[PDB]
Amino acid sequence: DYTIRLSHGDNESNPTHLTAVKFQELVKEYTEGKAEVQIFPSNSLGTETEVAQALRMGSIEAEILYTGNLVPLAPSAGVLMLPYAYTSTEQAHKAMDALIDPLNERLTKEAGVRALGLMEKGFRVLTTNKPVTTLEDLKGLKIRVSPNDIAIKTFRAWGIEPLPMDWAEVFPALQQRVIDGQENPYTTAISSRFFEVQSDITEIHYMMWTGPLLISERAFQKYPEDIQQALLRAGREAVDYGRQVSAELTEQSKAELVKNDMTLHGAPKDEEKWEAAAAALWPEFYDQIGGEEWATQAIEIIKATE
Repeated sequence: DYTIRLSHGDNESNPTHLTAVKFQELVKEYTEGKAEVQIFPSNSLGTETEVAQALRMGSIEAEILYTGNLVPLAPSAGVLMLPYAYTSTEQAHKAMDALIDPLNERLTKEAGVRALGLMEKGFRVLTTNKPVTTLEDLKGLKIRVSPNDIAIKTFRAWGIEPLPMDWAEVFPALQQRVIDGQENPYTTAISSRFFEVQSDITEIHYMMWTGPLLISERAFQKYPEDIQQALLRAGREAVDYGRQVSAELTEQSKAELVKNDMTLHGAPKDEEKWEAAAAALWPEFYDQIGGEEWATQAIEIIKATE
């Protein structure tokens, strides 16, 4: 009856894909069979941003993508990236799910997309070749960030100029000992084998990997309310499920990094200092994330849930 092409940029063992499959099987269920989802993983249909454009005009019906690749089309989505907005996944879940509706009011006007669910795949934790348990421990460290304003300004707010570098340079830079550490999820430190070149991990909470499960707003509207309400449900559940898949993969990654001789210090002893420094930056991001009216509303909602 109806066919949903769903794009994403990861391989099939990723919680992203697993999330996709759940959405697939769940869609088949609530529409009895009137709707089928086909998954196109691993960037088969293009880049995450290109594909986002495909959704605008209806070419491709769905995708899971990193919030950062959506922002260029839909700035309002950038409120999902405010530094230190959440300190835990559970808290984050609650705050985002409160954002979805009003956020969707802006996603549709800006990019002809609607979020069926907001995914997250863990915090960008700090790795180092020495323990960092307080702000002062950051001093003198060369930490690479990806070339974005939020990462760059946050680390600066914390007393060090981070090194904006390309992903591909990060490992070699570590191995050659020409930088001191970096920040990514626990999963990356495993996949990238960062334990061969790093000794410590501190669980800062300035950033998570977030990404909407988007439906095209055209494809969505074309559908009979029977189809719509089913996709709305399958999506929230596929994400709740994927969120849980990620958590598990994270506990597993952790237990393994430790088996590979890394020390996991949990949060910073003086975390409220990191949070404070990061949170004061917020008004400096309003313009790149949809404007002060939306940013502040977004902030109002997030904090209320907290």
